[PDB]
Amino acid sequence: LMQFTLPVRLCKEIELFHFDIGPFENMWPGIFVYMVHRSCGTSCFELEKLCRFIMSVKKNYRRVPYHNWKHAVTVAHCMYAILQNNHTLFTDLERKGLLIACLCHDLDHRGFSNSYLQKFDHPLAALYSTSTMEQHHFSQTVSILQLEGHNIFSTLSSSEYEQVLEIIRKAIIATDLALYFGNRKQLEEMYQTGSLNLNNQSHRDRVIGLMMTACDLCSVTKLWPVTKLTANDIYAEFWAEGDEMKKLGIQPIPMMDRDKKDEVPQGQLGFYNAVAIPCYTTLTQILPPTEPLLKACRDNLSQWEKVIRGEE
Ligand SMILES: O=c1ccn(Cc2ccccc2)nc1-c1ccnn1-c1ccccc1
Ligand SMILES: [Mg+2]
Ligand SMILES: [Zn+2]
Repeated sequence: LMQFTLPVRLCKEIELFHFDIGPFENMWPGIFVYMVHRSCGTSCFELEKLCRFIMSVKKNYRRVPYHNWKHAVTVAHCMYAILQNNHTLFTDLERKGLLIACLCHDLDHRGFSNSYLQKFDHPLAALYSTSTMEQHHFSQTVSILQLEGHNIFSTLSSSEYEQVLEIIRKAIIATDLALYFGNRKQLEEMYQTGSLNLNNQSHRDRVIGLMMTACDLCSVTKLWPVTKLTANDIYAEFWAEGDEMKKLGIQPIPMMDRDKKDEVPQGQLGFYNAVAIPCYTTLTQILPPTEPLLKACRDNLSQWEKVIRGEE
């Protein structure tokens, strides 16, 4: 059978949480199939259907600075690392579902927040009043799955198919960071009181949600040079949104104001402290082998503190 193989450095480094997929766009599909074959099996998907699905998903990501095809594959790799470090915790359908959910989680992103869509009065804001872009991303995923020769789940039973699309829907919705705060609090309480039960489906859902947030935020868990350079792409989109807010006659939050570029280092600290560190802390409590994500995140926090202190 046709197993995908990577050069030695990638073969070894792809196993590590802090792996960067590199600047060679044309290797990213092969990298994803490699991860599916090792995470799921060579039999999970028909290679011809999977390759066709991947290339349709790629085509439906836009040429935006951050919310692009590279982000999709980067988020799928973090999930690969979590699944490979927690072999026995996840079902066959979950391993299939979650890598696909990650690849598809920002399909057709325009580089704008749900907030900006609401203030613009975008049609999608009327179709989906909450988790606006996330319901769109799930919609695009179902659209692509329904293209001729793109149904990678065709060999699942009716019930297994409904289950995997339900895993994907919940996983993609959970990437709405507005939903992350409450989800982590609940997981924090369930862990502390000892009521967390991975046989409770509503509990698994919450844990998959936190994994999605962790994979989505995984830029902050890279080596400093990757984290620092990704921050430029993230802020390029924030500043364009801020520009579009000013065009609507609305002063944007400082994070999106390119006039307030001086405030970015302190804004990063807040994000690490309010979002990233709590996310990887709770994830590490629930799934101990994901500790390297927390360790790498703490290292990047310390780098941003150094930027503030003029040490860079
Ligand atoms: O660096 C960042 C700064 C701010 N925010 C958003 C935010 C800040 C404060 C309170 C709430 C929300 N996110 C990031 C970040 C790091 C990695 N990914 N993302 C990200 C996530 C979703 C969308 C776009 C980017
Ligand atoms: Mg998103
Ligand atoms: Zn994302």
